[PDB]
Amino acid sequence: HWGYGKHNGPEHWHKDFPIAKGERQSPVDIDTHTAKYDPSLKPLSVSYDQATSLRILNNGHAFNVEFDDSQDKAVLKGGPLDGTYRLIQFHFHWGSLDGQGSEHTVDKKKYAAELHLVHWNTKYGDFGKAVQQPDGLAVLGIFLKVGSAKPGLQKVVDVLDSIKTKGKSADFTNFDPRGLLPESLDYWTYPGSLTTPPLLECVTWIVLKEPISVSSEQVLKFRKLNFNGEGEPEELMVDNWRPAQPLKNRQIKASFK
Ligand SMILES: CCN[C@H]1CN(CCCOC)S(=O)(=O)c2sc(S(N)(=O)=O)cc21
Ligand SMILES: [Zn+2]
Repeated sequence: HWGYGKHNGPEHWHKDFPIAKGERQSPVDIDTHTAKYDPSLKPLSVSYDQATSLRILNNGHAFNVEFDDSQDKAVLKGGPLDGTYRLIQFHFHWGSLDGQGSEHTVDKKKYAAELHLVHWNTKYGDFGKAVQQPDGLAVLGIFLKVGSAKPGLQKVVDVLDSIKTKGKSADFTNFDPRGLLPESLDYWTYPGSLTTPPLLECVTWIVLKEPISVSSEQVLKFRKLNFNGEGEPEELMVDNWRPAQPLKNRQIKASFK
């Protein structure tokens, strides 16, 4: 089974999933000097005032927080999109030192971690049907750096010792995602895919320019988790990111001058 080690990491994935060498793969490096400003784009519209969270889980690859998507309650629209996209889950990727951790890079620079918020297009009915189409998903990414603490992240870090190993879950209600966003909403955008297998080419990426700050005691807690199951040898959950792939066919656009 796939993973991030010496014998089953990124350089091996193509043997079971051939699309790994396709024409619109992610992540990539963003060169700020080549990107072109586009004056016809529209501002982003984020409406999370009615969100209902349910549970938190460790899946062997990272940890995820889930929401109830049976009605329009937390949605994303505008920007380069046409239509309405509904929120289903969020997760993170990080490193073993403060100098590495993120998947996307800026003029060759790497940050300590990267946060991903996932949404699907309502015209298709539900989630499973949407991942099989070219314009099915929309993912919003935000960078993390080490400095002062972020108040709204604390409730997540205090529950981690109850889901240490693979297969564990716990109740997690009334959490508000508006507390993890920066001041400004200016961005970059291009067409791509998922960053872990099955690697399907169904995503419209939207990456924010301004990062958020967290303390060293907070990211320390992330590194104490495990990749293995209860009653098995200990392997620490660190360095779970895929590196930069070829641009080829595409061009990147910016909403700011
Ligand atoms: C471990 C498998 N992770 C996949 C599969 N997915 C199904 C998980 C059930 O949750 C609904 S997913 O479509 O949600 C999604 S989004 C991304 S990313 N890193 O944002 O590009 C990876 C994935
Ligand atoms: Zn991700």
